[PDB]
Amino acid sequence: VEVSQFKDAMAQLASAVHIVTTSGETGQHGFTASAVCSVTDSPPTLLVCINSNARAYEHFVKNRVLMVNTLTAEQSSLSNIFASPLSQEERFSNASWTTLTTGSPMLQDALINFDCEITEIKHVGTHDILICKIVDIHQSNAKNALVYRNRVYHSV
Amino acid sequence: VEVSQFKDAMAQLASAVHIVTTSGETGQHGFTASAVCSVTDSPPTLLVCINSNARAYEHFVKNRVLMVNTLTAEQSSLSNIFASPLSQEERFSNASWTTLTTGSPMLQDALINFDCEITEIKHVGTHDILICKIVDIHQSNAKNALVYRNRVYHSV
Repeated sequence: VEVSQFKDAMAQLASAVHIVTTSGETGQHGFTASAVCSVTDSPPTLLVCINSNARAYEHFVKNRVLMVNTLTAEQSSLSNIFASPLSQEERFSNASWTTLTTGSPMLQDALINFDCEITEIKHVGTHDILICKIVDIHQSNAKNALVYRNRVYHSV
Repeated sequence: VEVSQFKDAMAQLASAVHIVTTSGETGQHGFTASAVCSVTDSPPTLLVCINSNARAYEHFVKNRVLMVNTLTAEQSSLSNIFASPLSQEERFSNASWTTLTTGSPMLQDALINFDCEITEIKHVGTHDILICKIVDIHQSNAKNALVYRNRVYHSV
Protein backbone atom coordinates (compact mmCIF):
# COMPACT_ATOMS: atom_id res chain seq x y z
CA VAL A 1 0.00 0.00 0.00
CA GLU A 2 1.06 3.64 -0.37
CA VAL A 3 2.81 5.21 2.57
CA SER A 4 0.44 8.22 2.67
CA GLN A 5 -2.60 5.93 2.81
CA PHE A 6 -1.02 3.91 5.59
CA LYS A 7 -0.21 7.06 7.60
CA ASP A 8 -3.77 8.31 7.25
CA ALA A 9 -5.16 4.91 8.28
CA MET A 10 -2.79 4.84 11.28
CA ALA A 11 -4.01 8.32 12.28
CA GLN A 12 -7.37 6.65 12.98
CA LEU A 13 -5.83 4.01 15.37
CA ALA A 14 -6.10 5.31 18.94
CA SER A 15 -3.00 4.80 21.00
CA ALA A 16 -1.60 5.34 24.41
CA VAL A 17 1.43 7.62 24.51
CA HIS A 18 4.67 6.76 26.27
CA ILE A 19 8.09 8.31 26.82
CA VAL A 20 10.69 5.52 26.54
CA THR A 21 13.96 6.26 28.32
CA THR A 22 17.34 4.76 29.10
CA SER A 23 20.43 5.80 31.08
CA GLY A 24 23.93 6.48 29.96
CA GLU A 25 27.23 8.12 30.64
CA THR A 26 26.20 10.27 27.70
CA GLY A 27 23.51 10.84 30.39
CA GLN A 28 19.71 10.39 30.02
CA HIS A 29 18.08 9.54 26.66
CA GLY A 30 14.48 9.11 25.67
CA PHE A 31 11.85 9.37 22.98
CA THR A 32 8.07 9.54 22.59
CA ALA A 33 6.50 6.28 21.37
CA SER A 34 3.09 4.93 20.55
CA ALA A 35 4.22 1.51 19.17
CA VAL A 36 4.31 -0.24 22.55
CA CYS A 37 2.24 -3.23 23.61
CA SER A 38 2.25 -6.16 25.96
CA VAL A 39 3.44 -9.45 24.59
CA THR A 40 3.23 -12.05 27.28
CA ASP A 41 2.75 -12.57 31.02
CA SER A 42 5.25 -15.44 31.20
CA PRO A 43 7.17 -13.55 32.31
CA PRO A 44 5.63 -10.09 31.95
CA THR A 45 7.05 -8.68 28.76
CA LEU A 46 6.32 -5.80 26.45
CA LEU A 47 7.69 -4.65 23.15
CA VAL A 48 8.74 -1.28 21.94
CA CYS A 49 9.28 -0.42 18.27
CA ILE A 50 12.18 1.98 17.61
CA ASN A 51 13.50 3.62 14.47
CA SER A 52 16.98 2.16 14.03
CA ASN A 53 18.13 5.37 12.41
CA ALA A 54 17.00 7.60 15.26
CA ARG A 55 19.38 9.53 17.46
CA ALA A 56 17.95 7.51 20.34
CA TYR A 57 18.70 4.10 18.93
CA GLU A 58 22.29 3.28 19.78
CA HIS A 59 21.81 4.30 23.42
CA PHE A 60 19.18 1.58 23.77
CA VAL A 61 21.38 -0.96 21.96
CA LYS A 62 24.36 -0.10 24.20
CA ASN A 63 22.50 -0.09 27.55
CA ARG A 64 20.03 -2.87 27.01
CA VAL A 65 17.54 -1.50 29.52
CA LEU A 66 14.64 0.91 29.10
CA MET A 67 11.74 2.42 31.01
CA VAL A 68 8.29 2.74 29.44
CA ASN A 69 6.67 5.83 31.00
CA THR A 70 3.01 5.83 30.02
CA LEU A 71 1.64 9.38 30.01
CA THR A 72 -1.29 10.96 31.79
CA ALA A 73 -3.73 13.30 30.01
CA GLU A 74 -1.82 16.19 31.58
CA GLN A 75 1.49 15.31 29.89
CA SER A 76 0.87 16.20 26.24
CA SER A 77 3.53 18.97 26.18
CA LEU A 78 6.04 16.45 27.48
CA SER A 79 4.98 14.07 24.70
CA ASN A 80 5.70 16.76 22.12
CA ILE A 81 9.02 17.66 23.71
CA PHE A 82 10.23 14.06 23.58
CA ALA A 83 9.18 13.80 19.91
CA SER A 84 11.12 16.89 18.82
CA PRO A 85 14.82 17.64 17.99
CA LEU A 86 15.81 19.06 21.34
CA SER A 87 18.89 18.13 23.31
CA GLN A 88 18.32 15.45 25.95
CA GLU A 89 19.25 18.01 28.59
CA GLU A 90 16.48 20.33 27.47
CA ARG A 91 13.99 17.45 27.17
CA PHE A 92 14.64 16.01 30.65
CA SER A 93 14.57 19.48 32.27
CA ASN A 94 10.80 19.58 31.65
CA ALA A 95 9.82 16.94 34.25
CA SER A 96 11.07 15.17 37.37
CA TRP A 97 12.81 11.82 37.15
CA THR A 98 14.04 9.04 39.43
CA THR A 99 15.02 5.39 38.97
CA LEU A 100 13.60 1.98 39.81
CA THR A 101 15.91 -0.97 39.10
CA THR A 102 17.70 -0.50 35.76
CA GLY A 103 18.77 3.10 36.07
CA SER A 104 16.54 4.04 33.16
CA PRO A 105 14.86 7.36 34.10
CA MET A 106 11.44 6.99 35.72
CA LEU A 107 9.07 9.82 34.93
CA GLN A 108 7.41 11.18 38.04
CA ASP A 109 3.66 11.75 37.91
CA ALA A 110 3.30 9.30 35.00
CA LEU A 111 0.30 7.04 34.47
CA ILE A 112 2.44 3.86 34.59
CA ASN A 113 6.14 3.06 34.72
CA PHE A 114 7.52 -0.25 33.41
CA ASP A 115 11.27 -0.78 34.01
CA CYS A 116 12.66 -3.32 31.59
CA GLU A 117 15.55 -5.34 30.36
CA ILE A 118 15.89 -5.47 26.55
CA THR A 119 16.14 -9.17 26.28
CA GLU A 120 16.38 -9.39 22.48
CA ILE A 121 16.23 -7.18 19.41
CA LYS A 122 14.63 -8.08 16.10
CA HIS A 123 15.26 -6.13 12.92
CA VAL A 124 12.31 -5.07 10.75
CA GLY A 125 13.84 -2.83 8.12
CA THR A 126 14.04 0.79 9.27
CA HIS A 127 12.73 -0.23 12.72
CA ASP A 128 13.65 -2.72 15.36
CA ILE A 129 11.39 -4.53 17.82
CA LEU A 130 12.78 -4.37 21.37
CA ILE A 131 11.58 -7.35 23.43
CA CYS A 132 11.50 -6.19 27.01
CA LYS A 133 11.24 -8.26 30.15
CA ILE A 134 9.60 -6.16 32.90
CA VAL A 135 11.66 -6.10 36.09
CA ASP A 136 9.92 -3.34 38.11
CA ILE A 137 6.56 -1.50 37.85
CA HIS A 138 5.10 1.62 39.37
CA GLN A 139 1.42 2.46 38.72
CA SER A 140 -0.83 5.43 39.37
CA ASN A 141 -4.39 5.38 40.58
CA ALA A 142 -7.35 7.49 39.56
CA LYS A 143 -5.58 9.29 36.73
CA ASN A 144 -6.64 9.79 33.14
CA ALA A 145 -4.59 8.48 30.19
CA LEU A 146 -3.23 10.44 27.29
CA VAL A 147 -4.42 9.04 23.95
CA TYR A 148 -3.37 10.12 20.44
CA ARG A 149 -5.88 9.80 17.58
CA ASN A 150 -6.63 11.83 14.44
CA ARG A 151 -3.35 13.63 15.07
CA VAL A 152 -4.64 15.29 18.27
CA TYR A 153 -4.70 14.39 21.96
CA HIS A 154 -7.47 12.95 24.07
CA SER A 155 -8.18 12.05 27.69
CA VAL A 156 -9.34 8.54 28.50
CA VAL B 1 7.43 -8.79 38.45
CA GLU B 2 4.30 -10.62 39.64
CA VAL B 3 1.73 -11.48 37.02
CA SER B 4 -1.14 -9.88 38.98
CA GLN B 5 0.77 -6.60 39.28
CA PHE B 6 1.54 -6.64 35.58
CA LYS B 7 -2.13 -7.28 34.69
CA ASP B 8 -3.26 -4.41 36.89
CA ALA B 9 -0.63 -2.10 35.38
CA MET B 10 -1.71 -3.16 31.87
CA ALA B 11 -5.33 -2.39 32.78
CA GLN B 12 -4.23 1.26 32.96
CA LEU B 13 -2.74 1.24 29.38
CA ALA B 14 -5.40 2.51 26.97
CA SER B 15 -5.65 0.53 23.79
CA ALA B 16 -7.49 0.37 20.54
CA VAL B 17 -9.50 -2.81 20.04
CA HIS B 18 -9.30 -4.97 16.93
CA ILE B 19 -10.81 -8.19 15.63
CA VAL B 20 -8.05 -10.10 13.80
CA THR B 21 -9.33 -12.59 11.23
CA THR B 22 -8.16 -15.10 8.65
CA SER B 23 -9.79 -17.41 6.10
CA GLY B 24 -9.82 -21.14 5.85
CA GLU B 25 -11.47 -24.24 4.52
CA THR B 26 -12.26 -24.78 8.19
CA GLY B 27 -13.99 -21.48 7.23
CA GLN B 28 -13.57 -18.06 8.93
CA HIS B 29 -11.48 -17.60 12.11
CA GLY B 30 -10.82 -14.59 14.26
CA PHE B 31 -10.06 -13.21 17.69
CA THR B 32 -10.20 -9.94 19.62
CA ALA B 33 -6.79 -8.29 20.12
CA SER B 34 -5.36 -5.21 21.72
CA ALA B 35 -1.63 -6.05 21.18
CA VAL B 36 -1.41 -4.57 17.69
CA CYS B 37 0.80 -1.71 16.57
CA SER B 38 2.51 -0.29 13.55
CA VAL B 39 6.11 -1.21 13.02
CA THR B 40 7.38 0.47 9.92
CA ASP B 41 6.30 2.35 6.79
CA SER B 42 8.95 0.71 4.58
CA PRO B 43 6.83 -1.02 3.55
CA PRO B 44 3.77 -0.44 5.72
CA THR B 45 3.85 -3.16 8.32
CA LEU B 46 2.14 -3.90 11.59
CA LEU B 47 2.50 -6.56 14.22
CA VAL B 48 -0.05 -8.62 16.01
CA CYS B 49 0.70 -10.61 19.17
CA ILE B 50 -1.11 -13.97 19.41
CA ASN B 51 -1.27 -16.62 22.09
CA SER B 52 0.37 -19.67 20.51
CA ASN B 53 -1.85 -21.94 22.55
CA ALA B 54 -5.09 -20.33 21.42
CA ARG B 55 -7.66 -22.10 19.30
CA ALA B 56 -7.05 -19.35 16.74
CA TYR B 57 -3.34 -19.86 16.39
CA GLU B 58 -2.80 -22.66 13.92
CA HIS B 59 -5.24 -21.12 11.43
CA PHE B 60 -3.00 -18.06 11.23
CA VAL B 61 0.14 -20.20 10.94
CA LYS B 62 -1.45 -22.29 8.15
CA ASN B 63 -2.89 -19.39 6.11
CA ARG B 64 -0.24 -16.78 6.57
CA VAL B 65 -2.61 -13.88 5.98
CA LEU B 66 -4.74 -11.87 8.37
CA MET B 67 -7.01 -8.84 8.51
CA VAL B 68 -6.79 -6.32 11.35
CA ASN B 69 -10.32 -4.91 11.81
CA THR B 70 -10.06 -1.92 14.13
CA LEU B 71 -13.34 -1.38 15.97
CA THR B 72 -15.62 1.61 16.25
CA ALA B 73 -17.11 2.74 19.58
CA GLU B 74 -20.32 0.98 18.52
CA GLN B 75 -18.70 -2.48 18.27
CA SER B 76 -18.04 -3.39 21.90
CA SER B 77 -20.44 -6.40 21.86
CA LEU B 78 -18.57 -7.71 18.84
CA SER B 79 -15.31 -7.27 20.74
CA ASN B 80 -16.68 -9.39 23.58
CA ILE B 81 -18.03 -12.03 21.21
CA PHE B 82 -14.64 -12.46 19.53
CA ALA B 83 -12.94 -12.77 22.95
CA SER B 84 -15.24 -15.54 24.17
CA PRO B 85 -15.45 -19.36 23.63
CA LEU B 86 -18.08 -19.35 20.92
CA SER B 87 -17.91 -21.26 17.68
CA GLN B 88 -16.57 -19.26 14.74
CA GLU B 89 -19.95 -19.67 13.06
CA GLU B 90 -21.71 -18.01 15.96
CA ARG B 91 -19.06 -15.27 16.20
CA PHE B 92 -19.15 -14.33 12.50
CA SER B 93 -22.98 -14.37 12.41
CA ASN B 94 -22.96 -11.18 14.51
CA ALA B 95 -21.65 -8.83 11.79
CA SER B 96 -21.27 -8.49 8.02
CA TRP B 97 -18.05 -9.48 6.29
CA THR B 98 -16.41 -9.23 2.87
CA THR B 99 -12.85 -9.56 1.55
CA LEU B 100 -10.14 -7.29 0.20
CA THR B 101 -7.07 -9.06 -1.21
CA THR B 102 -6.06 -11.98 1.03
CA GLY B 103 -9.44 -13.57 1.62
CA SER B 104 -9.18 -12.77 5.32
CA PRO B 105 -12.66 -11.56 6.41
CA MET B 106 -13.11 -7.79 6.32
CA LEU B 107 -15.46 -6.47 8.96
CA GLN B 108 -18.05 -4.12 7.52
CA ASP B 109 -18.65 -0.86 9.37
CA ALA B 110 -15.25 -1.09 11.08
CA LEU B 111 -13.08 1.91 11.94
CA ILE B 112 -10.15 0.64 9.82
CA ASN B 113 -9.33 -2.53 7.91
CA PHE B 114 -5.72 -3.60 7.26
CA ASP B 115 -5.34 -6.69 5.03
CA CYS B 116 -1.98 -8.32 5.57
CA GLU B 117 0.48 -11.00 4.70
CA ILE B 118 2.16 -12.66 7.71
CA THR B 119 5.66 -12.23 6.51
CA GLU B 120 7.42 -13.78 9.52
CA ILE B 121 6.65 -15.19 12.95
CA LYS B 122 8.77 -14.74 16.06
CA HIS B 123 8.32 -16.84 19.17
CA VAL B 124 8.13 -15.14 22.57
CA GLY B 125 7.22 -17.93 24.96
CA THR B 126 3.46 -18.42 25.21
CA HIS B 127 2.92 -15.79 22.49
CA ASP B 128 4.15 -15.18 19.00
CA ILE B 129 4.70 -11.88 17.22
CA LEU B 130 3.16 -11.90 13.73
CA ILE B 131 4.98 -9.46 11.42
CA CYS B 132 2.46 -8.34 8.87
CA LYS B 133 3.05 -6.56 5.59
CA ILE B 134 -0.05 -4.50 4.71
CA VAL B 135 -1.33 -5.25 1.21
CA ASP B 136 -4.74 -3.48 1.23
CA ILE B 137 -6.43 -0.88 3.47
CA HIS B 138 -9.96 0.38 3.92
CA GLN B 139 -10.60 3.33 6.27
CA SER B 140 -13.66 5.02 7.71
CA ASN B 141 -14.24 8.71 8.14
CA ALA B 142 -15.86 10.62 10.96
CA LYS B 143 -16.28 7.63 13.26
CA ASN B 144 -15.31 7.21 16.88
CA ALA B 145 -12.83 4.54 18.05
CA LEU B 146 -13.37 1.87 20.63
CA VAL B 147 -10.78 2.03 23.41
CA TYR B 148 -10.29 -0.39 26.31
CA ARG B 149 -8.92 0.93 29.63
CA ASN B 150 -9.52 0.07 33.30
CA ARG B 151 -11.29 -3.05 32.07
CA VAL B 152 -14.16 -1.05 30.51
CA TYR B 153 -14.86 0.51 27.12
CA HIS B 154 -14.51 4.08 25.96
CA SER B 155 -15.20 6.20 22.89
CA VAL B 156 -12.38 8.25 21.43
